[PDB]
Amino acid sequence: GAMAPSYRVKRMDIAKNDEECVVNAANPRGLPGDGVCKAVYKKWPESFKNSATPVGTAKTVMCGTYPVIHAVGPNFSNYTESEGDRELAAAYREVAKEVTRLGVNSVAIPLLSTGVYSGGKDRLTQSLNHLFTAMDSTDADVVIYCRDKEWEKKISEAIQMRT
Ligand SMILES: [Cl-]
Ligand SMILES: [Cl-]
Ligand SMILES: [Cl-]
Repeated sequence: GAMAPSYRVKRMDIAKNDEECVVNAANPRGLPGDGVCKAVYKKWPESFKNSATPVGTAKTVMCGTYPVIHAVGPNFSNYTESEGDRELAAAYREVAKEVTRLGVNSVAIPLLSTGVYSGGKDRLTQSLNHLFTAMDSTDADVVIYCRDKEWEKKISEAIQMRT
């Protein structure tokens, strides 16, 4: 565990993270995909061996000794708001179990279902709150990766609000 478990946010490519493992915003089929998933595929392609897993779950595959936790958020184009919200919360709960199982002291996480799976909506607060619900009971340092300057400021504010 981290000596003083923290949350941080950085505005940069999660494929360049400084943590002991990474969460991929995966698709259910283990395909290279788009956005975060395509960056993770370019950096750790070996971790897509048998990475297919259902919505609301996480599946870890090692790239060398570096764990890639493939977390499948719901596509809100397909899910109802209610069922989508349930599956998004479940995906993060499965990430917390994997981060714990791995015994890592840090993890790089993206906001699940906030990009092409957002169904055209701003889901920063929804996704981040599910992330906190799952990760608060873990003792890994969590480093959230985003690309938008306004999202960086809002995520940082939400972290600071609790401190
Ligand atoms: Cl970058
Ligand atoms: Cl997404
Ligand atoms: Cl973003």
